[PDB]
Amino acid sequence: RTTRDDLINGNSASCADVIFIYARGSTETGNLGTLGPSIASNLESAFGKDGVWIQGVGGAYRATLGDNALPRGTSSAAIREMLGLFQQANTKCPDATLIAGGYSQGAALAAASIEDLDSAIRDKIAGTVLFGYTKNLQNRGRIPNYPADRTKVFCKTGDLVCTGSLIVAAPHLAYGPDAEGPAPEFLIEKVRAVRGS
Repeated sequence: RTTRDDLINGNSASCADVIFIYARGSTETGNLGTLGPSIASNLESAFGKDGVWIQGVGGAYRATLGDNALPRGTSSAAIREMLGLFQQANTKCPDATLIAGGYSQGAALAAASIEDLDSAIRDKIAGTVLFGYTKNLQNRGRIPNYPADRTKVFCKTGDLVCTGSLIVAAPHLAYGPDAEGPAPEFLIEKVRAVRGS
């Protein structure tokens, strides 16, 4: 449901082929946030539970509001944990396709980690959906240093983080819809695009 540690407790003898690494937004609980369980499920329906690893960024990532104002979306300790979860996924299951997603500060974070990832590992993230990208303006809509055709930024109009400020407004929470539709679709579509039938 809201806490998911598939990678962390994952045993490589039994690696999943697809591995999702999600960064929840500010204030939420567990490591999955409000939108994560939705994606996880849509991903699982398409892959069977056995076929995909759902792992949320916990540890040093606190979802602390003030951090939304740190120089690059969040804190160093966050970028770090996410980066380490990428390495860990890569090292634990090398031949596995990776998907990463993020909402709010979670997405501020996901761009930060992917932007300074080892390119080779970064090479294997087939798709990344961001929700209410608090850095949507500053990074000109892309995740700096990721293939643009792999980035799906769900920035609903009316949401002010997408436009250049910390002003949280109503539309910033109108994301449940997309998290059960275009978001996991985009991912399953990108992963099947780099796998089979």
